[PDB]
Amino acid sequence: SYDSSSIKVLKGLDAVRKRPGMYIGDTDDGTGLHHMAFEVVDNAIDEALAGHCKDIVVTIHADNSVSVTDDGRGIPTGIHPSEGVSAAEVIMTVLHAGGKFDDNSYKVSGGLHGVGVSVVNALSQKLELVIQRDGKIHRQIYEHGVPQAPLAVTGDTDKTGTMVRFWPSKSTFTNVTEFEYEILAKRLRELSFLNSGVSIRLRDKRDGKEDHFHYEGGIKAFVEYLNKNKTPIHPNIFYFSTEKDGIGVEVALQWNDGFQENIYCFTNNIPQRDGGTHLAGFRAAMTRTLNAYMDKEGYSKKAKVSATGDDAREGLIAVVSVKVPDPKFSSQTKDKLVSSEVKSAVEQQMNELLSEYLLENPSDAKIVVGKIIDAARAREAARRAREMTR
Amino acid sequence: SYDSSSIKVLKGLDAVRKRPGMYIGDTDDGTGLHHMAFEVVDNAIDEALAGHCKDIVVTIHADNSVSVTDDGRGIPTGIHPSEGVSAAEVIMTVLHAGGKFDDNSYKVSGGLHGVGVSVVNALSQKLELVIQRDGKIHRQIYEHGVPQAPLAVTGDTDKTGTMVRFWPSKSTFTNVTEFEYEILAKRLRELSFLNSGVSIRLRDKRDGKEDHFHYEGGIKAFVEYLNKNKTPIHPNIFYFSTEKDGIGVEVALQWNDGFQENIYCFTNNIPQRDGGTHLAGFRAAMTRTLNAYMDKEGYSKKAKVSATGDDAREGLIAVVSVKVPDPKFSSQTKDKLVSSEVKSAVEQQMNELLSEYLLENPSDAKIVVGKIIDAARAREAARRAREMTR
Ligand SMILES: Nc1ncnc2c1ncn2[C@@H]1O[C@H](COP(=O)(O)OP(=O)(O)OP(=O)(O)O)[C@@H](O)[C@H]1O
Ligand SMILES: Nc1ncnc2c1ncn2[C@@H]1O[C@H](COP(=O)(O)OP(=O)(O)OP(=O)(O)O)[C@@H](O)[C@H]1O
Ligand SMILES: [Cl-]
Ligand SMILES: [Cl-]
Repeated sequence: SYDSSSIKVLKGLDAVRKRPGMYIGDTDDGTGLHHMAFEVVDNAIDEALAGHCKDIVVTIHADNSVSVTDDGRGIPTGIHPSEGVSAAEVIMTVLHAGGKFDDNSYKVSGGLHGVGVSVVNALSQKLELVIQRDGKIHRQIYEHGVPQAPLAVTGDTDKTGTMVRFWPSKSTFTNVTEFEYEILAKRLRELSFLNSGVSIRLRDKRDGKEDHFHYEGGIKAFVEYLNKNKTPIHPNIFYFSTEKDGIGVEVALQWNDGFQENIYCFTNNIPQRDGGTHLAGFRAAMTRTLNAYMDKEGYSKKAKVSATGDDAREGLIAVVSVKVPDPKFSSQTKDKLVSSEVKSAVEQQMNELLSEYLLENPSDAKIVVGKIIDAARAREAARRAREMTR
Repeated sequence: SYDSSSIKVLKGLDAVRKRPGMYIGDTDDGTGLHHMAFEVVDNAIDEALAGHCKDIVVTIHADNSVSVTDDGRGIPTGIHPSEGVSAAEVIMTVLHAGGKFDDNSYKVSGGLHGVGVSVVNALSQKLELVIQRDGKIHRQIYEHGVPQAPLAVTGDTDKTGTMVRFWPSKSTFTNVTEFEYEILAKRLRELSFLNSGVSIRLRDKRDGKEDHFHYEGGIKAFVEYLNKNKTPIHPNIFYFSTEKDGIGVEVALQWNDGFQENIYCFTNNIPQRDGGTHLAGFRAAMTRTLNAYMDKEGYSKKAKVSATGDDAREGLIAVVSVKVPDPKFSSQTKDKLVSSEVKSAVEQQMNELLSEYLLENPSDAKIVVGKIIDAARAREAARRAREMTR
């Protein structure tokens, strides 16, 4: 019964169709379905990070396919010297294949696994690829990840870029099978905030809805946008952008009247829903700096006796965006940043620049200290009241 | 600059060494390092789920290597008809290779990707494999995932099983590089609770510390163990074990005096730290059943006016353990169960059996209702007290 013949080797993209949970995620609640679009978008954003793409158009078609057009360099079209087919076909049909295993093509990229669009292809009943590169238009069609013919020159062009349109496999995706405008818009808005000078257009051909994301203000405007329907309690958004020992750190924050903590973390524009070394550095610095400031200004009595890290973060909105040549995550999902050097990179910058901010904006600083004290008092009233019910 | 020659294909286990975050996880905080041991253990547990292994020995050696010995069937030793080397070498050296892509060798298995021990091998500067199978002892040594010679017969035996000892690569693992007794013990204890009749031994050859996990009581004893140092508020642990439409559902729960909710979810013995369809079914049923009971017993006035799902779960300890022929997760980490059929499987069983439990144990039922009401009152006192500080 259990012998050498029980041992099965999945080849090509078969492994992706066998276990889509491993590659695209939840194939049932819609998160995976939208992640098919995000893999293609993230590849275009990487062209932008590299300085080669200023213009991205995402289109929800009336047949529930999605296309992503960029004006970046184009997916390489040349025959791959080892694989014997176009570099484009290698990218589409081979796991762990791409230009983000070194710093030669992208200095900084959210991509690192070499599986993103090979996974989109595998789980798409159809993919259309159109490449503008080296004065030529290249076209290729895939069905369930199988190329219908070699990548072929169809025209001349003086432009560069990539168009991928994919029809998600109805065999793979279940329950939530239709693209939701607002799920795509949330991520493209945030990418606009993170990539000033990149025009991102979202077009819905089902109902003619259109958006053009080209936000003024970067992550400063991002924090203003996030605090819109909260009541910001101080007018000076804390902001900085630094680069040291090859690490980009960009931070913006502002407190509001509410009781939530919302710190949005990013590595090469990829969100970390479970934080990591950038959040850990941000937190250490915020605590050290606020505690140092409160001690120096004599306000420490409450902070010294009770006020803690948690109560600093009550009503906090912040964006922490880092640029890392070779990031490490805790998993394939890239939801937690592991790169240990990023923690001191964020921590030393925040320590210096948040200290300066509090000296340069004493009105803001007194309001934030007020906020910290009020959050401690509420926390202690609540603990006391739970005890009294017993 | 950016052309077909920029496109690199990682072959064999190179992809695992290039991006260990994708395969083993955090290579810096120790979680990944311990996960190397858990991949090998989980493979032995799968032999147990299949009915073929009653005995597992995990050993921390004084050189910081780890071995896992099972008395299961043995890794197949026969030449693989396609790959041309031993099935064992295929398992060790090929991603997406194994016997858990169908229900022929394991009816139910935590394994499903075919990468677990191929990843351990890749990130081990040395791995020793010893297989007892078909009356023969088979031995093979790997260095950095490269076999030093073909799997070779070295002896006769009337026994079956697998021994893997691995020396983690000092190039891959950083900061936390030493195995922690207690991290391994926590998981082997829980596996003992989940697998009655499987003897699990943990041996530390650094200090001679030994444990033998062969717990009496299954997940009932698991819940008793978890409530030890809390104050259980009712003596009748709710418990059931069912099998319907090919899904095993096993639940045990008991309330304590504390304010935490702790629901430990498992699929084929793999933990879901982020829950999924089993937790969602458990929650729906618990809410429907408690609400139905409170309404019928007339206690509903508080529950109807205020008491909510959250306050049911305050002071709750529970274990939800499901057995699923072909599970689907939201990611490679297997931390969230996606299989949608599991939600109604857990929900219908809990609805019926928790209803019966509350009718059959009216003293417990009145205490749990008391608990639910008290948690609402504390929640409302706390909200009120936060408002009054403003
Ligand atoms: N829009 C694009 N323009 C140019 N090159 C692209 C584009 N999309 C993909 N590529 C190339 O194809 C390669 C493979 O992309 P794929 O998404 O499969 O993996 P990756 O982006 O390298 O990593 P990840 O799996 O983390 O996304 C990229 O590394 C890049 O070299
Ligand atoms: N201790 C063992 N005894 C018997 N067969 C084993 C043992 N360990 C591994 N195998 C075999 O080797 C195969 C490959 O194991 P591996 O851990 O690489 O992947 P998997 O267990 O199939 O899935 P996953 O990647 O989710 O762990 C298993 O499917 C099984 O057939
Ligand atoms: Cl065999
Ligand atoms: Cl090229």
